[PDB]
Amino acid sequence: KVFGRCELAAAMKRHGLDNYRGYSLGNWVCAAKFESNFNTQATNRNTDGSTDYGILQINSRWWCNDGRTPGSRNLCNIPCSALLSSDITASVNCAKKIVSDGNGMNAWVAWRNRCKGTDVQAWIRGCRL
Ligand SMILES: [Cl-]
Ligand SMILES: [Cl-]
Ligand SMILES: [Cl-]
Ligand SMILES: [Cl-]
Ligand SMILES: [Cl-]
Ligand SMILES: [Cl-]
Ligand SMILES: [Cl-]
Ligand code: NA
Repeated sequence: KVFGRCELAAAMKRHGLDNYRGYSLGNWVCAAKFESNFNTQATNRNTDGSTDYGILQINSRWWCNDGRTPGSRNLCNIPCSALLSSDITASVNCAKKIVSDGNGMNAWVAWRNRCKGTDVQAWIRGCRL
């Protein structure tokens, strides 16, 4: 599924991400835009053989099981395929564990490089939330 901007803002709020760990909804929407372009089915292989999955590009190195990332963990206790669903529940639940891990949203390098410090409220501007 390819979400619209306000459609994703609304879904992230419905699953409790708005202001989760102090990160406003615009931060989450901006991170999704630059990680996946709002596409739930996005996958990208890393140089080290791990893969990033879904709207928030969650990495098999630590968070999900894809069966092909040697020495990896599965800390969200989910198959990485669950992160590709039209329903974002599994991605949100896992993202809440990642952002609690100690470095906040810096875990998402695209958030650090393209969202952190910027006018992230623009991402929810006009949305009926
Ligand atoms: Cl957009
Ligand atoms: Cl915001
Ligand atoms: Cl594996
Ligand atoms: Cl594990
Ligand atoms: Cl699995
Ligand atoms: Cl959803
Ligand atoms: Cl933080
Ligand atoms: Na893994």
